Amino acid sequence: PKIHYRKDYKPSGFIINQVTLNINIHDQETIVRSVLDMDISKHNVGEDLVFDGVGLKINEISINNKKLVEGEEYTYDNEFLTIFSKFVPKSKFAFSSEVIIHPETNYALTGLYKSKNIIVSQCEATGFRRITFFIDRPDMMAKYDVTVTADKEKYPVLLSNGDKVNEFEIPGGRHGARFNDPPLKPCYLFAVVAGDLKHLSATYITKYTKKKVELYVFSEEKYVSKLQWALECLKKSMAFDEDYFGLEYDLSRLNLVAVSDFNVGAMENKGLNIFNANSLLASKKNSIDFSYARILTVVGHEYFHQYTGNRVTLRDWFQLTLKEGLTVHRENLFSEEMTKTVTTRLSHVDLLRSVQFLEDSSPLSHPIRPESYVSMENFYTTTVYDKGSEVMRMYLTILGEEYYKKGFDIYIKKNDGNTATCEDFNYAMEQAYKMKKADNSANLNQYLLWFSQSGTPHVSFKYNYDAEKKQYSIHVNQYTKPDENQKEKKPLFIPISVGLINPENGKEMISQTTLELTKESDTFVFNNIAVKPIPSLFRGFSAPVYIEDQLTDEERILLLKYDSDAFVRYNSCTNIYMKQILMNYNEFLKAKNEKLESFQLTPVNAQFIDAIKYLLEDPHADAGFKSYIVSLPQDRYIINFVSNLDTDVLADTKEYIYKQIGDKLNDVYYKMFKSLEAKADDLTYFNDESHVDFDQMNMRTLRNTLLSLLSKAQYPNILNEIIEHSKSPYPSNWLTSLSVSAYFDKYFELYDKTYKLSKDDELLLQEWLKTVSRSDRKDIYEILKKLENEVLKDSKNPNDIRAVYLPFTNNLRRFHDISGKGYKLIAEVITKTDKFNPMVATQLCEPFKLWNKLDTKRQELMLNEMNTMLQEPQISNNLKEYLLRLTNK
Ligand SMILES: O=C(CNc1ccccc1)N[C@@H](C(=O)NO)c1ccc(-c2cc(F)c(F)c(F)c2)cc1
Ligand SMILES: [Mg+2]
Ligand SMILES: [Mg+2]
Ligand SMILES: [Mg+2]
Ligand SMILES: [Mg+2]
Ligand SMILES: [Mg+2]
Ligand SMILES: [Zn+2]
Repeated sequence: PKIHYRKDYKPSGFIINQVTLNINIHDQETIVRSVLDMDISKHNVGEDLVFDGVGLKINEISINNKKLVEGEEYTYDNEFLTIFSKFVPKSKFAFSSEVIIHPETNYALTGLYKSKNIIVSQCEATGFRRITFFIDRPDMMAKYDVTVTADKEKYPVLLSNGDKVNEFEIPGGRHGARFNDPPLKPCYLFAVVAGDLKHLSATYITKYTKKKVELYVFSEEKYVSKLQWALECLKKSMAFDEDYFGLEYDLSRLNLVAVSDFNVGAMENKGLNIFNANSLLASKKNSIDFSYARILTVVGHEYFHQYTGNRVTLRDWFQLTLKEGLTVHRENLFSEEMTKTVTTRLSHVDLLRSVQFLEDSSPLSHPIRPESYVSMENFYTTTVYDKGSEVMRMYLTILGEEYYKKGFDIYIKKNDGNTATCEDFNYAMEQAYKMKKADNSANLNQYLLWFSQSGTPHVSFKYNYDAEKKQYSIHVNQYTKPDENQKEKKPLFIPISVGLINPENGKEMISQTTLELTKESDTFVFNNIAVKPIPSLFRGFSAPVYIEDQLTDEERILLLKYDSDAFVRYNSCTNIYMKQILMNYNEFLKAKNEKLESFQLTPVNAQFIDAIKYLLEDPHADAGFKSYIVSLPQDRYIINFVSNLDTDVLADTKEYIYKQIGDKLNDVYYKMFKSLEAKADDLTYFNDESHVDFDQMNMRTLRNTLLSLLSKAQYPNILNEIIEHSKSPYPSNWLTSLSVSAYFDKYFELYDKTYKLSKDDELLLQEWLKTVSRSDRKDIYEILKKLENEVLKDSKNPNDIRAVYLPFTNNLRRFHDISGKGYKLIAEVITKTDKFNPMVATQLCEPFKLWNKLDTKRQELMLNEMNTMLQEPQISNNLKEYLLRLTNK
């Protein structure tokens, strides 16, 4: 079990200058011939030449056209090809090889594989070595000349990186295409695609050089009608990079390709971006609303990599957050600008503070630049991506837009065409910082701790107001809990975007202000503050921290109603809910523990309920924001605040709070559900795939949230509304009708109706599976067995498996059944999946990430299943390493 250490980075003793590939796809095998034009680097010390090569069948290998002989001159152990140094030339030489691989049976979806009838590659991070021999690491930059051949009837469309420079016929019904890609690239950005693909295309003219760029979007023929939105999103992405960052695409063509079988969302292979079909394809008749934001963000994300990852690439994999954190940040800026809805930023914060905060307080906790790894497939985490994105966003908060753009351009201009490290980016930001502060003594050395220190900081506040002096003080403290990565945690550079709200009229009392907290504690004083303010803290969620605002619920209500910042309003609401949840949770827990025959629960604050009503009834307030305020915080957010969390007690706590609020507001909810119908379900543009209205989609979100609240409440005759909702043309609506009908005897009638609506579109059927999996059904285990027998079967498609099982694992009452039967079920699925796709097997482990935060009985139950999976003799490297880390072995 080889551990790679960040501090051990050393350049290779070799250079690979040119790659010339011939990939010949046949019925039962694929033959890969490769010539590498190589050289000896200045770091060489006479070592053996060792290539990565995993699962390759060697036909021959040669150096300078002399066939090498196994045993005497090289050894191969299915992982490394070692050429003994006595046979390695001392000057420029050619290494060639012919190997056989088998994409048809490559169900792990790394390297070269078959997805339905498409041959497709996935090489990030270390998958190129499953295609041919290489020094498979991103600092080995080379030129590529790639020829693909295949049966012409089965595979008429051939694609790789670069320019297609030849197309030719081959005897026996075959054909070939040659692709030359002269710019240097790392091998993880290599890609090849072969299939019977159909496309949409357009021409984009760049903003400054006025270059014509051909844009192509590809899918299997059945789904070509679902490509239109992706093409629009690509045009939008190109314009945003031009408009915000001044960056234009440099190549003549950009291809996007959807495949059905994909481990993640999409991949930024140079000029040949490859997508999970669920993140590229949509139509209004066959997709839920969520698909439209997903395609926009994933198309944008892969496009933004062309600069932040492709043109400026990574020195080594420890720098992953340099391209992923920065590209997620660029993707989020883009998405916020395109949607023009406050819920876009709120949705990102919601994900961070539930999923990523849980990870950062789990045994898996790591900084955004870890110190070591064993599995590279396990290295791709919400910490590296989403905390990384918040760390890259804090630079923008600190610098402001003008100086951020200046620093970002310094980064691009200095590193374009080269590998880079996190320090290179911090250095570029620091030059901007010196400019903004007007002294070359300023530095961002402390900022680097955001890359090395794991765990979530806690920031807490105390206040003081002197009415006679008109002087206001904010006392701030920061603290990070020690963990396995640092025994002593250092103070970070924390930017705190702040406003001060006048509680009498709701107005801003100071200009835009970002406090720079760089010590364990500091006191920030404001003069000429005419009345005691309510502070608006961490506007926009300006640092990835636990905020302890120390405000009363009365103060939080005033911010919720009258503050200018969407996040602080949403967070104030969140904090009111959390105070209520923790109180009622403890009251329910004590009654359970003490076996009480009677007890009292503290009711929900009536003025809070009044404020929710006030906002809901405001016709000028945002429908998406409204949907957030009527929803309790996510379970995975709540769990960060409770030790030994009893999931039944939490389910009872949530049920009480929702019933308390609904008992007061259900008539408001119903009136709104009806009044929103006309605008929410407007069909004017239903047959225009280019017309996407994020505000309208947010009104549907609000309607479907309200319908869920009313159905759980058994609001009088709400089943009539449910049935009518099932007839809506919009899948978001008619799939909602299935889930909310769970509380009625019509559930299985709607189950069958929506199945019939879904079964003939692959992606819609997966959305149907998720809806079933998520259904609040007491017979959910029996239902899951029915899905297994009738729909899922032995599919190896990750989208199918994830759709059936992951939503169910969020069922607080049923997945965490005290028998442990839910833990048993998902562990059986993980073990079964691990036989053919270890990466996806580790994704299915997600519900176990909180195991040591549950009550002691459920801890034991989860740990038992995890130890059972660890005892499987055939466990993958991925799954073993993951579960060993997660269980603190
Ligand atoms: O789709 C997404 C969504 N985010 C996300 C996914 C997973 C974890 C954390 C964040 N993220 C992609 C990206 O960043 N695209 O730009 C991405 C992610 C992973 C690999 C990859 C694939 C493999 F098959 C591997 F074996 C491997 F090691 C890595 C490729 C692309
Ligand atoms: Mg093999
Ligand atoms: Mg323009
Ligand atoms: Mg995203
Ligand atoms: Mg299928
Ligand atoms: Mg540990
Ligand atoms: Zn990415």
